[PDB]
Amino acid sequence: LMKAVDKFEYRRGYKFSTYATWWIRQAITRSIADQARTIRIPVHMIETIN
DNA sequence: CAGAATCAGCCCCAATGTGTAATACCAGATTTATGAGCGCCATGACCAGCCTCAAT
Repeated sequence: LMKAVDKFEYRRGYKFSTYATWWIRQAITRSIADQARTIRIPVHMIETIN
């Protein structure tokens, strides 16, 4: 959310929630793919497994 | 003389401690595997006498 706030633009006329949701979900998924296993697995291989 | 205050004595409530036998894509950077190559310790082939025997 802080990262999304750092790059939000209000001139487009869209609400902040639509822009912030993408960043929040991307950060959450990246964290899950990074630090949720005892043995680290790369993001591309995690995506292939999914 | 009765009053209630601030201290020990007493009591109710909480707490811990015990309990046995064999998503998606995008771009930029990195690395392991096959490319050959220099270079060599050690395989197989000689090759000179000092070391080890014989007859007179």
